[PDB]
Amino acid sequence: MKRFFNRFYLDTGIIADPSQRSLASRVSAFLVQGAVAFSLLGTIGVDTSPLIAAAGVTGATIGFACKDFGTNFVASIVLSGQQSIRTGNLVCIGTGLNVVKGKVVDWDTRYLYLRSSEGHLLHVPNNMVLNSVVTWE
Amino acid sequence: MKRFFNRFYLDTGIIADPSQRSLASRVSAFLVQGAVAFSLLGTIGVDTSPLIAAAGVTGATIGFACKDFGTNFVASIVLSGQQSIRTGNLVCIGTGLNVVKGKVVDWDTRYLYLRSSEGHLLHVPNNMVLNSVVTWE
Amino acid sequence: MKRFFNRFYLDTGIIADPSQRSLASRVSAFLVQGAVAFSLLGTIGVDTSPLIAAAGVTGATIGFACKDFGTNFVASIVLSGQQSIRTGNLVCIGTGLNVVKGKVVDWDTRYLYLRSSEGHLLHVPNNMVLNSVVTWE
Amino acid sequence: MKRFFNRFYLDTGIIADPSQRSLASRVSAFLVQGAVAFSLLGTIGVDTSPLIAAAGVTGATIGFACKDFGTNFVASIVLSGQQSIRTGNLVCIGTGLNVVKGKVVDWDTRYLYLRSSEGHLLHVPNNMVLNSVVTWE
Amino acid sequence: MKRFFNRFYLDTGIIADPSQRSLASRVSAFLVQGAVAFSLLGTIGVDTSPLIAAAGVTGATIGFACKDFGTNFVASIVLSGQQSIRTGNLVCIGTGLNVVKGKVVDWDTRYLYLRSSEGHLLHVPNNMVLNSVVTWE
Amino acid sequence: MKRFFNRFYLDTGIIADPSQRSLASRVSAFLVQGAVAFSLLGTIGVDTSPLIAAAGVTGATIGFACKDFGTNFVASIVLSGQQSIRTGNLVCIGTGLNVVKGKVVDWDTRYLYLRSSEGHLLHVPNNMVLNSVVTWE
Amino acid sequence: MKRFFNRFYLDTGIIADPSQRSLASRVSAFLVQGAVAFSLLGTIGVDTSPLIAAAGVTGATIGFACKDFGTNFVASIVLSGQQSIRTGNLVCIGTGLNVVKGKVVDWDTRYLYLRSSEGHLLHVPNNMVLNSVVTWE
Repeated sequence: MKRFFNRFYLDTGIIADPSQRSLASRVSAFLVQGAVAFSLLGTIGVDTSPLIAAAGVTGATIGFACKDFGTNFVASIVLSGQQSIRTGNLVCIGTGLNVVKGKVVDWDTRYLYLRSSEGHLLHVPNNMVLNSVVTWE
Repeated sequence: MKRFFNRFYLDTGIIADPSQRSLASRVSAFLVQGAVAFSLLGTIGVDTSPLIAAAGVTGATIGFACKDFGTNFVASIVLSGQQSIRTGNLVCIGTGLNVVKGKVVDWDTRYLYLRSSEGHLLHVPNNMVLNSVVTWE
Repeated sequence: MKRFFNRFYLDTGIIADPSQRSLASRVSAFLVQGAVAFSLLGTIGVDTSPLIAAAGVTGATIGFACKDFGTNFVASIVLSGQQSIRTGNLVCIGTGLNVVKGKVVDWDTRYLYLRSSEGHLLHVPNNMVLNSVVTWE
Repeated sequence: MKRFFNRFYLDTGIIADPSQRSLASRVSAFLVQGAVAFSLLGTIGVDTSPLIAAAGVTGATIGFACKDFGTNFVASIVLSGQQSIRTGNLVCIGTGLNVVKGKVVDWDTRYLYLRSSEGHLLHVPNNMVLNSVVTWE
Repeated sequence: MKRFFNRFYLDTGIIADPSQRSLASRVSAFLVQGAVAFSLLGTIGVDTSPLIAAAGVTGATIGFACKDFGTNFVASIVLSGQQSIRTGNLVCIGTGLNVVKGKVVDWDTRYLYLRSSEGHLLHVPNNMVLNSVVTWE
Repeated sequence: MKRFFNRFYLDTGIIADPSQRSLASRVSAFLVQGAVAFSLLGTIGVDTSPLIAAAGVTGATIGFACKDFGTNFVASIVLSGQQSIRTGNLVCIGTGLNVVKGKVVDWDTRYLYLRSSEGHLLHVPNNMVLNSVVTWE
Repeated sequence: MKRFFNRFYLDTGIIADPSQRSLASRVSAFLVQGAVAFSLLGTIGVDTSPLIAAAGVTGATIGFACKDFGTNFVASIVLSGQQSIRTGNLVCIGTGLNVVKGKVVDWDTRYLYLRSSEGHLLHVPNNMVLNSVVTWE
């Protein structure tokens, strides 16, 4: 199932990094196999309610802890092909005092990289770029 | 079921982009078929509680990760036909220091495009336009 | 059931726009019929748990995506007959830097329209009007 | 049951407006009768799970949409008999730039009315009055 | 059970006002009796699922509406015996522009009362006092 | 079970105050005994669903009301042994206008005590210290 | 199971501190053993619903109390190998008035340590570093 999940992720373009793709495929295959095993165990008579409750609590806690990571990942997925965030573009994110200006040099799954006028590297989170006023110059 | 969902989305006007319409139709058809298959499996005696719990946890996590995307999409759906956000209109979004001014050039499902006095392109999120004071001039 | 829901909405005054009333009546009739059909299917032995879980997840996601729309609609419903927001009244919403001033020209289910001293049209969301200090002059 | 709910609301002082009291009594009687009918239907064998799920989803959505209305109503209920918010009192709500000053002229279930030095009428929400620094002069 | 709940509340010091103690005892006794009655009804065969769902929805809505009241009550309970908030003490709550200064004159279950240099009475919510920088002078 | 819970809390270092330790041990023993009694009652045939629903609603409301207290307690637990917050250290919490400066004199489970240059005592909540920029001098 | 969990945590790199690794292994082994014991008890006929409800409520309350700790831990896990946060690097976190500048001296699982121009030690939370504009110089 790992190969199937890797193929699905590669085809859909959700995940592009090979290491991240392998990790996600392993995790998804393990989760699906565990769910199938729990269903099979519950079919024959074993009470799966405590196991389901514990697994659900652990999964909810883990997903709530990784909220920012997930949000940044989704923002990076959505913003792809924006036609305004490209290499060499002079973009400006923010309005008012909280303003960020620079030239796009690289894009990541967690940060958007800009080069300032003084040569500094600016790490703008993708979630910040999503919920802000991007100014293309 | 893909054709039925595509027809429903096209008729209701919820989704207009053909690629987005096809993707949404495929996803909805797959989800409905999976729910029907799970119900059929649970009818004959298979314990579907672990599968339901896992699918619900995954769906909740995915929907919570795409919160901003969904909010922007809904805002773009609602704001359609505003009679104030039209091509060539001089609108101004915001009050105080966080102010954005320009002329509407194009509308998207994720951003509202304005042209500044200096010629810059402003990408205002639809969610920002919804919960703000739009000033038509 | 569509006619019954339309009559109920018209009598209670919750919805006034005929197009919105027809859409809401259709949606409510479809939802009630679907719930009745699911109950009937579950009576005869079909396991309705996966269908209920899927429908609940979809409904929760849709309702959470339309949070701002629902809030604005409820605010417009509540603020009706305020005796202070009337045509020709000089109202002022907000305190401090985030201040909005104008004369009320029209009311909508999504925006409150004011005319500035310079002639601009101000679109103040109803949710903003609810949770703010309205200053009648 | 409408008369019983009206008597309970009048005696407890939760609701004072006769129209609001009648509406709340009707709604509560209808809800209790519906719950009793659903329990009776489920006793004889009818699967009430889809109906319960649909009713719960609708009630949760409605209650979440009316969050601000409910909060203001509860604040108005709690603040009653404050001994500081009385007719003719010179109160001041807020600290810093977001300050509101005036003389109390009337109290409502949604707004607190103050008269400014220039004669303007200030509509301060009860929720704002609850979570703020009231300054009695 | 009303007397038992009154004794428990008085001994634990959670509630000190006799009227509030009587109201809380009545409410708790009614709730416990209702839960016992529902359990007894469900034992003999009556389907209690709709009643439980309705009661839970109503209780959740009521508890969410009284969020600020509950938070202030808990803050007043916790802050008791602070050794810094005493009669005649010159305390200062807040940092920056949102600053409040005065001498403590009285304590309530909803507000903390201070006397300003000009003689004004300041009503500082207990929740504000909890999540702020108290400056004892 | 009270002695067992007291020993566990003392060994793990979660709770250090003897009065708080005794109260927590009593509460935990009562809760565990109640859960065991409810399970035993449900084994013999008594429908425990209404009792479970009522207890869960009450516990959720209580835990949500004590959110700030719990957060401060957890922050005090985590920050222990920081090697930067010690007696006599000149620390500075905050950035910008909301800045607090002083010398650490004492630590509590609810506040962090600092002595200002003018001799005032500053009560900084532990939750504030956790989510802020501490500046050791 | 403690050794298995320790090996898993060490191999995945989620936890690096040996004391934290041992504590997490003990906690995970205890939780899994408890879930298995509850499932076994529920298989033979014992009603595990009250125990599951109590354990779930306690776990939810504990996880919600440790929200900031979990968020900081996840941020520290994610930010590892940033290639911009290294020893001796001159980084600047924040935009506007809330700005922090210094040279990285050490990294922790709860704070990021910077040395100011005046020699002060700055404790920047990892969650703050995640959701901010890092400026590498």
